Parts: sequence; C-alpha cells; structure tokens
Amino acid sequence: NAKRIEGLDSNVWVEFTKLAADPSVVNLGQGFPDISPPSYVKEELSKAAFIDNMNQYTRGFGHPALVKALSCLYGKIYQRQIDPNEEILVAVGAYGSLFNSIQGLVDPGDEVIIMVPFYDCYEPMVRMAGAVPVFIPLRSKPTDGMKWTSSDWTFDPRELESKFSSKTKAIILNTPHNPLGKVYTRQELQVIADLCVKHDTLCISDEVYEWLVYTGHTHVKIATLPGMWERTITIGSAGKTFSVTGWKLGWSIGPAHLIKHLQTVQQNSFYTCATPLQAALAEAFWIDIKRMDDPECYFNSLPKELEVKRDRMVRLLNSVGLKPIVPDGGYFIIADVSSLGADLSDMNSDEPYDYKFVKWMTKHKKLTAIPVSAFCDSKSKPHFEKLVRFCFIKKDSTLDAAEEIFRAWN
Amino acid sequence: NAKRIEGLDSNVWVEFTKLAADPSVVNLGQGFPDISPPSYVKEELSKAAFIDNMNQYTRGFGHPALVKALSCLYGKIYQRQIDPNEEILVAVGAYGSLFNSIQGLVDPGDEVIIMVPFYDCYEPMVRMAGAVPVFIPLRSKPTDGMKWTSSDWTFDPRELESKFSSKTKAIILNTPHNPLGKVYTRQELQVIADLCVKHDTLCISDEVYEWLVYTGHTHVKIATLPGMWERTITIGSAGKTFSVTGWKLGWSIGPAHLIKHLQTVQQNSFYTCATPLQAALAEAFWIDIKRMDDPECYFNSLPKELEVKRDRMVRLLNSVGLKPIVPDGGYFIIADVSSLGADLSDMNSDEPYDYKFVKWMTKHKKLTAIPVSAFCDSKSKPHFEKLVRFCFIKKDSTLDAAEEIFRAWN
Repeated sequence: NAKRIEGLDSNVWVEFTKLAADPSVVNLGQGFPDISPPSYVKEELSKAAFIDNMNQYTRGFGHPALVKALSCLYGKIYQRQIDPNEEILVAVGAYGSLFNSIQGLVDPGDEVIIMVPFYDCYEPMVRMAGAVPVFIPLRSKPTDGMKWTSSDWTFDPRELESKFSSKTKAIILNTPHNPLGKVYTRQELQVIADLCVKHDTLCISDEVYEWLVYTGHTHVKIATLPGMWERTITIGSAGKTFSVTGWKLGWSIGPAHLIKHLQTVQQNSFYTCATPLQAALAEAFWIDIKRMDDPECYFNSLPKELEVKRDRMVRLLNSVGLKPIVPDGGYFIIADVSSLGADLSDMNSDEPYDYKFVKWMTKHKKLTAIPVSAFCDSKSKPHFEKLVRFCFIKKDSTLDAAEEIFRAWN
Repeated sequence: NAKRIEGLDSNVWVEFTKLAADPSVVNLGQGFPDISPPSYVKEELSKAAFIDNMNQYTRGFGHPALVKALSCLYGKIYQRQIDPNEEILVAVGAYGSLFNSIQGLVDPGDEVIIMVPFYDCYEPMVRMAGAVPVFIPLRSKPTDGMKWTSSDWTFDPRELESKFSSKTKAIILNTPHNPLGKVYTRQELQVIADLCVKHDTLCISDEVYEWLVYTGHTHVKIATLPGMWERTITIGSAGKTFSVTGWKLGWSIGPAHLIKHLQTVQQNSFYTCATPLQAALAEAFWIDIKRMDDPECYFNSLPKELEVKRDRMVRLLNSVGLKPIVPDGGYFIIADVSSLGADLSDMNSDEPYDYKFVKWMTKHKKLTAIPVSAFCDSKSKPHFEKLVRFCFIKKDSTLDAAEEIFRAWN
C-alpha cells in the first residue's frame, strides 16, 4: 500500500453496521434517515432519468443548472453575489468536498486544527495530505440548571490561540456540529476568525447541517465575518439538505483563488459528477429557493419536524437516566451513560467504555447507537468515552419501537 | 495551492467545448453518445428514485446488489469465483477507479509506464501521486495494402522491455484503446504480463470499452493471463457499458491485497457512491446478464449497432480524402489529415498542427473533432499531430448531418 495511506485503513464503522444488521434491533446509530425524502425530490430524479442528455456527461465543475441554483441560494444567505462557475465546486458529497479542500489546500508538514470530537474523516483526511492534525477539545461549562445542552459546550479561546503557529495552514470548523449538535455562536466564530486573519490561515467550514438548527439558535457563517470571505471554504450537502444521503453530492463555496485549487483536485480525481442527480437536485433547490419565506419550504419544515423528535428523544433517554445533551442543531443527540449500571467488566478488550457499552445495549436491550469515542483521537478518547450518540431523523414508528424498549429497561 | 497539483490545472478541453459552442456545428469531438440509453436503464433509475431506501446511504465500497451482479458478470468472464466485497470496489466512474488505483498503490518516485497516445488522465494522475510517467509510443506497421486499421499499430516489445527497471511500480494499459480503437491481442497482452511478472510490477487495466469490439477481434483481459490475477487491477464503466455517461459509476476488480488499498483511498476520499444510480445499474446488469447469449443483450446489440456506424464513418471520411484508421473496438475513429490542403496560414502560431486543423474544420466545415496530439506527452506530439479523432456513437440524424457536411466538403 502507498505511504500516504499507512494506517488510514480504519473501518470499525463497518462493525457499527454489523451490529445493526440483526433486524429485531432499533438502529439509532449511523446517520441514516428513515423518514421519507420530500416527494418532489424523488419526482425530479425520475423525470431526469427519462431525459437522454441528463444521462450523459455534464460540466466537470458542476451541472450549470445546479451551480446556478446554488449561486442564487447562497447568494441570498451570504448577502452577496456568488459566481456559479468560479466560486462553486460540485463534488461527491460534502465528503468529496472536504477531500477537495484538504487535498487542494494543504501540504505535507502543515498544521490543521481540529476541534474534538470531529466528524471522523477530518483526521485521516489531514494525515493523507501529509499534514499534522492538531487537536483541541470542546469542554463543558456549568449548566443553566434545567437541562444539559449543546450550548453548554465550548472551547477555551486561550487554549485555541495556543494551537496556532507559523505552521498552521488551516482549521476545520464544523457547525452545526456532528456529534455534539453544537451551533457555534458569533462570539465563538469571531475568536476563530481573529486567529485565522491574525495568522493568515484558512478555514474549512463544514456546514452541511446549516438548515437543521433549532429554536433559540441561528446558523451563522464564519465566511460572512469581516476578513473571512478571502480565506474560507464553506461546504454544503444535498444529502443533509434534502434527506437523500444516498445522492452524494455537495458543494464548496468560497473565493476563486481557493476554489481554483479544489477544482484541480476534482479535475484530476473523478472529473465530474452524475448528471441526473444534479439535474434533479437543481430542480429541488428551485422548488425550495422560491418559498424560502414560507414554512412549506423544506429548509423550514424539516427542522420544525425534527425538533419535536429531538424532544421526544431526550425524554426517552431521560427515562432511563441516560443523561442527554439537548442539541442546538443537526439530528444527533449525545447522552452520558455513566450513571447507568456500569455492566461491562466481563467484556475483555481494552476498547473504550462506549464501544463496550453500545455492544451491550445492542445485545441486551436491542438498540444500537454510536460510541462518541469513534469521533475522537486517541489521546482524547478517555475524556469522551462515557458518551454515546443517537440519531433521531427517524419516523414515529421507529421512535415508537425505541419507546417500547426504554419503557422496559428495568 | 498544494505542491501535489503544480501545474496540473491545464484543461485544454474547456477550449474544445468552446468550439462545440453550437453556432450550428455537428459535434463529433467528445465521447458523448447521443443515442438514447437502453430504455430499461432509464426505467430502473426512476423505479429506484421512488423507493426511499434507495435514496439513502449504502455500502461504502459498493451497493451490495451491485457488487453481486459485477461478481456474477465478471466471474462468468474471468472463469472464477469473484468475491463481491473483497475483490470489487465501486467508484465514481472508471475515472475514480484509476484515481483509486494510483493513489492507493503508487508512491512518490515510482515510475509508471504509459502508452502513447493515452486517455489523458493517466499522466496527471501519475504526476499527482508524485510518480514519474514513463512513455512509450504506439507505432505503425505496414498495412495489409487494403485498409488502415487499429491493429496496424503496435508496440515494440524490446522498446517496452527497456522502459522497465526497478522503479517501475506499474504500467497502465488501456484496451480497447482510446483514442486508437485498438484491441490489444493476446500476443501483445502476453509481452506485458511477462514483464510485469518478471519485474514484479502491477498492471492497471482500463477496459471500459470492453464490450465494444467489432468483427474480427476479441477482448482478452490481461488479468486472466497466467500470473496476472495477483498483480492486476482491472477497471470498468457504467458510462461505457450502458451508454449513460453522466452516471459516473465504475469498478475495479482484482485481488484482495490490492483492492483493500483502493478501498482505503475510497474511504478517505468520497466514501460511498449514489445509492440510486447503483440500485438501478444493478438491475440493468441483471437484466442483461440473463440474456448473454442473445442478440438483445445490450452487450451484443450495442457493438453491432456501432460497427455499422463505424463503417458509415470510414466511407464518409474517405469520401473526402481524410485517411481513417478503422478501429477494432470503441467508438472513436482516428483520421489522417495531412494530405489535404494544409491551408493553415491563418494561424501558424505553432501549437500543434492537428489543433489548427480542428479549428479550421470547425470554422469552414462546421465539423468538430479532437486533435490526437491531445493524448500525447509533449515529446510525442510531433509524431501524432496530423491525426484527428471523431466520435460515432451517434444517432442517425447526427451522422446524416455529417454526410451533408462531407458531401459539401466540395
């Protein structure tokens, strides 16, 4: 195997799917919606499938109708003109976008800052570019009194400074955050922008859950903050925008001198994406660009729908003294499990507690989730290993089944 | 802009798509079927669209139905039990497969051998892995007196042998060849396997047009030669197979200890591929696999529709003094251009003769084509720049419109 990939062959995120394969279990694990996508997203596929051209190659950098749509959606959010051809790159997921960003922008020996826990591909994505990932964790503050929330987690600004050096090339920001659910604040974003400008680094901002933010919170885009347009790549996703995780396209959006470089990675990698998916996506974005101010719009209705289910899931969790972190955004909830009956002394690896715990819960209670340590670097895992992550972008009947389970815990 | 991508951002093909700016030209340049896809290919895409589960994530290394069908198709071909999870990987086109193969197997400073002219990604992919492309031209043999054909082009075994050394990681082999349309012979495939075996190198084999062989030729897979299974990666295409160029789905078939490395690249790049494209393809495949021996099998009915379009195209090319090279396979025809009017004083700013001619024929005849020099290392262009590539996977209307142009060529 070539050197750029030594020790990056880690899938336990296969195991977590072995686990869940047994069909009398309730899968609250991987981030797999089981609600219907919006009809008209399905309709538009079918319609693109019957148009010959749409089954043939389109533009490398993104189907013109898709980037036209994007440029006008994000145009509105940025409060500024976004240039469909030079400032957008369409890629294979947000996943490929992160890859474009890092591969196009990051060199052997460079430092990339990663806030722990992270979406798990950041790390390995950095090591493959031959760069040094540099970790700093989220830490929790005292509560309000009532609930534990996503907002109760933050970073220490001074600790953050201390991470930047002449070697820092970039920092990777994920907001809404996976797995926390944290929606960053304008104060929290301005500490990070301060340092990127102060230090002339980039920022890769992974905002695929931009629409999924709940009440009391707001998505702010660090790329809109003074000095950051020039230095930010902001990445979005079809899959999370429209609950069609299987469509795998996403977008990078930022300046031409940066999206230049992303563009060359894509050109020399896979070249182009699928045409019908993009054609149909572009229609969906249109269907939904035009009603932004209505609640019929998917950008509004979805998060309204998911908030109810978030709340139903905290309660469920609470009802066994799993200790939930009410998230501000996205569609995962994390729960401390330690106050339950530590039950695992007779499982005899040295996997972290949460792997062992999630295994136990899978065996005994018939529910799976994701151990938070999966989202952590190795020196980081012990500070996170009583934490376990559940996903709620599910249909009632699934939350029903899980309701069934939690009721009969003891 | 990362060192890995230093100058790798030239896309001469943006400029070509400029010439295929209508103003009403018959566009014979780029591999862009404008026949319709098979009707059931389209049918299954929509069926898929309406199933909710086929819009969500699937096996990262390949939709399971799909790797099942690949395994059963290619096991029929290889004469062997091919393991659908460990010997296949589904990637974003052949294009992504090559990328996988190179990134996951080639190190900085390895040498990779490439046949000129070559599908034009080969060079930048190798260069992006920091390896050194080593080139060796295809050369003409005396013709049989009657016609120029792709098999009048071959390699010198002794020249090839001398390109191997101890830095050679691999040779990239493409058959049927793009752009010659050459179907490598057993004898030629044998010389490569000898050198691979004796030198312990890999062969990455690009066989996307593998079903497009015309009368008097068979596709033989080097991976099936004694000793080549263990050293070969062999790549196929949904785009080329089903005439759906915009679906960008390809696959690598080969031994576990090689696939795992491609799997690793794929897992740290794009991860999973569109569920719905892959659901539908699987069913496209099953449909054709059950009629392999029948003339309705798309695998049989396509080459045969095409041979006729080819022979139509040779006539037309001859009609007009463009000396064509009848291809044994694939759907491009190359034509020697040298002996018309040379006619190009408007220009000769000396970028390559073929480019100037393609520009001319666009302006004055409203036919576009692709200058073969564009598939050549810089040191090779002079040997190939009177050569021009035309595409013939075209509907009758389109070839019709081509007749009117050659017919009027005079």
